[PDB]
Amino acid sequence: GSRYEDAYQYQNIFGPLVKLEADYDKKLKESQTQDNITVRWDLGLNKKRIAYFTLPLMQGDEICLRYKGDLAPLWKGIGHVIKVPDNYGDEIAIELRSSVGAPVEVTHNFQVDFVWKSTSFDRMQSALKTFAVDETSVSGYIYHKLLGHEVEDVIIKCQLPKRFTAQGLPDLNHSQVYAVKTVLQRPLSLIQGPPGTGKTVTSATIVYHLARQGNGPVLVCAPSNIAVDQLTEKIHQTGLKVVRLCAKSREAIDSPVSFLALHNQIRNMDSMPELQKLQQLKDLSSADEKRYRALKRTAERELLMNADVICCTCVGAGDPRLAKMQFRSILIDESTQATEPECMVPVVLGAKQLILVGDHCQLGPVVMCKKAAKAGLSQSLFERLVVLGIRPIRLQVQYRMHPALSAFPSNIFYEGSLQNGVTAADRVKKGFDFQWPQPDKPMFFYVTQGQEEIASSGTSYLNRTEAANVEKITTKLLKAGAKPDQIGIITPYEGQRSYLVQYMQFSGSLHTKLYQEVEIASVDAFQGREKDFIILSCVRIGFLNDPRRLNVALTRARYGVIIVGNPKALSKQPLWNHLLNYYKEQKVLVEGPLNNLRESLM
Ligand SMILES: Nc1ncnc2c1ncn2[C@@H]1O[C@H](COP(=O)(O)OP(=O)(O)O)[C@@H](O)[C@H]1O
Ligand SMILES: [Mg+2]
Repeated sequence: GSRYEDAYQYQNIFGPLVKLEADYDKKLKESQTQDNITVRWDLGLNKKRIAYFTLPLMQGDEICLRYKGDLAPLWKGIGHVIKVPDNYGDEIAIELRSSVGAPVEVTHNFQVDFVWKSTSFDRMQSALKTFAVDETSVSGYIYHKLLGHEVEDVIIKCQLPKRFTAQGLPDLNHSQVYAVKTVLQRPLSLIQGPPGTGKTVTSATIVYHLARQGNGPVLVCAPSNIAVDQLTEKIHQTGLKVVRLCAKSREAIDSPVSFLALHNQIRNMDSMPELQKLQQLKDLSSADEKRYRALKRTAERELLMNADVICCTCVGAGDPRLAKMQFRSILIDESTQATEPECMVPVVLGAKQLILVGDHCQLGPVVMCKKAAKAGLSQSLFERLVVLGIRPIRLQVQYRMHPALSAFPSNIFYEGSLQNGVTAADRVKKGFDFQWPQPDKPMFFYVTQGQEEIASSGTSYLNRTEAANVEKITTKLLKAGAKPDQIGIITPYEGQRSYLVQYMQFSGSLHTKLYQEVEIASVDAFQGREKDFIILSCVRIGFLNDPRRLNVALTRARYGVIIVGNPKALSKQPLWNHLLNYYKEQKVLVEGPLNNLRESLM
């Protein structure tokens, strides 16, 4: 199978895969350069200059603004993004690191360059090298297991808790008790967590018990900053001392766990007086600067080494500030959303016990370079271990959706093993006068008989008439009660996206402020997320090709899903024909005007 004979071969194969995607990312980013750009200058209340502009991306990313004009400036300046193009406008916004000599005077002939950073790629490469050359990087049993070698099982002989539920978190259910129990006694384990089944509550519980033992700080990571914040919050609810490690650039940002950030916890220490004043002084002196970094370093080191838990994105585990720290226990949440070299960044920090939590029946790792993806980069560590025979313990109680919405996804994607920790009356809105075709089934496939073109732009599709019908659905949910920001429109094409945002503006029944808050995106953007109501626009790639994309799209909703597509055309994909026939049995493949809904017979 996907079995390696040693770590040198393992590096020999994954290392090149990382190089492929690192340069692909580089070239791509360099090709995003645009010229003849109009700017709009401003001044934030911090005195840091902000610059606005539109282009023919993610918060924190660095852009490089160059003025190339006839006048006597000719200036370069780097800043970081603070607003990306969304429902408000196609505009972008950056804040300059040093606004001393910014040409606020001019505003016409600028060039924008997206600054490529090697950091993540360098750390993945370095991680692989460590896995080959440093034998202290993983226990040996872990080494044999990751390489697909057949070694006898091992049981960790820890002190088991009498009660598995942790202080401050919800009461564990049977599948979760089984998972936390089993996992504390195994040097390596996978937990599969279907939508809403308590991946993060469970993870948080496991770290509680691993931190309640006589060993060092638990390392806890995840691929996205969002995923790490959510786990950081839950760990904090259990009374443990947690430290959130932020990337230097992202340090400037406000989350629900901003007080937990290391750089903030340092800006508040009674034990370090001389440090406080120096930070309260650059509001810089050469001799004061050497004392400031020596102290900041001393402080980081204390908070880090005496924390019960260090929370970190996978790539962020390579942080220098975590220099020469080993971590006995490591847990990676949302792990099936990382590439294997990404996960190995934390793993090689001395792992004796590893727990991967994720779901290989939902979306996999994002991989730009197609050639690297097909060669193996798109398979997560979690998935490869499953292929090698490591069976995941499954969390089978879902606390997200109306039992009706869970039926189809559970049956086709989860061997019908799921159970509902919420009932129908737990997920029915109050005073909500939006009448469904079938009262106790908050769902229906609206039969839209609409045409699809290829809007003059490039290679992207859009269903013009389907977009109109989705607007009507959205208008009905809003004037029936539902808040705008609890309505998600999911579609597989960027053409439908752009056409939808602009169609709910040029000619919508209500003002563009209600629709501005309605989030429109592909399934990719919606992973690990939920809304009360989900409208699906299948304009005829995306959630109609990959079985896993359909699973994710059908499990975002809490209170109701409404699919809008052409039944005749979608029947071509096998998965959709089954979906359509099932909606028909439950009597929710409806047709006609929204206000007098009936029942199709196609
Ligand atoms: N065993 C539990 N008892 C009560 N509620 C639970 C339990 N497990 C999960 N939940 C509920 O589900 C939510 C958390 O799910 P979460 O773990 O964040 O989702 P995911 O598995 O996708 O990470 C909470 O809001 C919580 O109320
Ligand atoms: Mg989660």
